[PDB]
Amino acid sequence: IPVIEPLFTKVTEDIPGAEGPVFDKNGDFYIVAPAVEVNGKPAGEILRIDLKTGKKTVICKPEVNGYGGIPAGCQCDRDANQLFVADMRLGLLVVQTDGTFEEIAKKDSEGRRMQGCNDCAFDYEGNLWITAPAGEVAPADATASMQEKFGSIYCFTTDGQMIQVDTAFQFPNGIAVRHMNDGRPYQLIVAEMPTKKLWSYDIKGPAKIENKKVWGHIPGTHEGGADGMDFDEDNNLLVANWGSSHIEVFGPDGGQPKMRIRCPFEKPSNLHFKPQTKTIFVTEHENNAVWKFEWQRNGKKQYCETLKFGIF
Ligand SMILES: [Ca+2]
Ligand SMILES: [Ca+2]
Repeated sequence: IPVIEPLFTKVTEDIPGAEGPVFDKNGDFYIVAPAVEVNGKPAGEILRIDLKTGKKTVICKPEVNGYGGIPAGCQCDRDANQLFVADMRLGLLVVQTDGTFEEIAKKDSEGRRMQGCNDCAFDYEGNLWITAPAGEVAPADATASMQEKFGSIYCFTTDGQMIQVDTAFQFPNGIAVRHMNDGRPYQLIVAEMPTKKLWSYDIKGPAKIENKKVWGHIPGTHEGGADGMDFDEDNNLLVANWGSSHIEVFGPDGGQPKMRIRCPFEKPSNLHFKPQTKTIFVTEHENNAVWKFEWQRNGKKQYCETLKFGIF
């Protein structure tokens, strides 16, 4: 399998569990620090990063009724200046870039308590697909599906429905949506980390997925596996393979990686393209820092880069 070794540039450091890299509508860059603890208790942070100097600014340190959050994944909203954040202890949060947040739901559409979330991906219709590898959200005792298969997948619809679309995953982590050129979402890809598998489903509509199947194989027997993911403009899927020192590159048909990107670190956790560029920012857990490198092409547009009214 061909391997490329692009030059990586250090962006910022000292971000415990560095994750959820994202750009908002204004081009500001943010990352989350899920591993931050205070007195041994969860105290995760959402940070804004100065791309020029690496300066970090805490925009939110979410906590609900005495329980600190573990923000782990992010998605930019197209119609407002807010971030949708997958939180391992609090579930799904909507964070205002100015310093406030709201808990989207304490229970799903079936009245069950929410499970802690890890990452999420907006499809072009505004629906949010979320991975939830953790057990019930706080105040329930923390637990993870690294061994047991109780991790779930949710879809928070544009009409406010928090639907659990599937479950029984062994630590679902990264997630992505493939779209047709007319903007129609038609495939959901879910990473099941420890099993070294990428799963796919045909998307038939909001919160409607079918034809589940194993779509791709993540190289290695190391502890870890597929973490965060994103598509480039040619719909190649780039996947951080935590513990492998590489970011895997899958073609539109999945299977085995078509190429691998060697990283100057062993634990890439996530990645995100800078809008209108080939620059990819990567978060990693070896040094708890953020880096950047140049890919072969621009990234697939994120939901907040799309046209609300279409092409005039
Ligand atoms: Ca993740
Ligand atoms: Ca991303």
